[PDB]
Amino acid sequence: VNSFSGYLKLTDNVYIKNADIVEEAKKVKPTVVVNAANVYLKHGGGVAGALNKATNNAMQVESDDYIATNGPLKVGGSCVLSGHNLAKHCLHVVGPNVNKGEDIQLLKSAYENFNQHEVLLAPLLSAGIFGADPIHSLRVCVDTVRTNVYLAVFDKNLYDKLVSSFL
Ligand SMILES: O[C@@]1(CNc2ncnc3[nH]ccc23)CCCSC1
Ligand SMILES: [Cl-]
Repeated sequence: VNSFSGYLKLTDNVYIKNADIVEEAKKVKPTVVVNAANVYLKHGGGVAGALNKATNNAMQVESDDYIATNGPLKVGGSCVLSGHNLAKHCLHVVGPNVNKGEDIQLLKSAYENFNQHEVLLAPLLSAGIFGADPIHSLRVCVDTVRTNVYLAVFDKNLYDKLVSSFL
């Protein structure tokens, strides 16, 4: 039993809710919140921009030190950093950005990072400003993640379509 509330159950381990991931994380304080990161951990917009703003830019400061030490992530890769005031940990995961021409096949590799964590609060990878089809992202999530994932979908209209079209 966990403290996630109000989700629809899609499978044994995948759940979904119309919610602002920032407001969700502040309420639940999950062990792991997933950020929709880029390889430079530059959290300018989208989910990343919103999560960073909620940390008062502390996420960005920590991320800049991480990059200065380690260099960029790989597309499909991840790193674990602090969750600041939102969660214990933030798993920064880089899905392919279609608007940069990145290979959508890497979306499965991106979701594989979730399997290293027993429970996660997460957005749909490569959705929104990363330009992939969110129905596809949900399919890849369900077919790749085996740990317990609670998906927050900000847009109510998109949330309704994801449920009604789910196979
Ligand atoms: O959910 C999205 C990604 N974007 C966000 N998700 C959750 N919380 C958020 N807060 C700010 C942005 C944001 C992908 C599925 C279709 S709708 C957009
Ligand atoms: Cl977005």
